[PDB]
Amino acid sequence: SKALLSFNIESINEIVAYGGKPIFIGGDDLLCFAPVCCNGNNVFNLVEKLSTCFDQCINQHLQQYINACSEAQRPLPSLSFGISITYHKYPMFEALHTTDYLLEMVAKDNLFKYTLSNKNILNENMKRFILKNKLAFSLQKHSGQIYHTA
RNA sequence: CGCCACUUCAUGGAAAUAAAUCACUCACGAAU
Ligand SMILES: [Mn+2]
Repeated sequence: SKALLSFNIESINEIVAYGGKPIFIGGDDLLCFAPVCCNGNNVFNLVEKLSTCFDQCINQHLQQYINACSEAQRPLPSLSFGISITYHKYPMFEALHTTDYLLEMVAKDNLFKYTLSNKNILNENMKRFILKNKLAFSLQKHSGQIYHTA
């Protein structure tokens, strides 16, 4: 709880420093509106800074857990990011749908899990192959050309 | 001293070799 609190506060600070407007930062969840570029920093610099804030807060508060568990064998807590860049004259609802798709289906690999679970194939060995710690990024121009990558 | 001519008329080697084989810019823009 302490680590997530510190991360939330520093995330609001860093987002407003970059030039972005926070919408909801609490618990383990984040949503923000940021420019493509602002004063020599691009959006991916902001994403990297938020990721580093997450690792820094996890280090500061969960030092016992990292020092005792993750070194033997355990994945550290992680943060997954979904970024969508669109024209200003674009439907907000569809932009948020795209961001949700990128975060859940792609960045969290919930497409794998959902296709497997809808048909009831989700064995434990197949659950071992679920992937996290991903950056899902998409850009829609004024035309319709999409640049997406993970 | 006099007298006097015939013969031979291109073979062998080298017959192309190397460097560059597309480069840069624009890869959609504006209105809707
Ligand atoms: Mn959550």
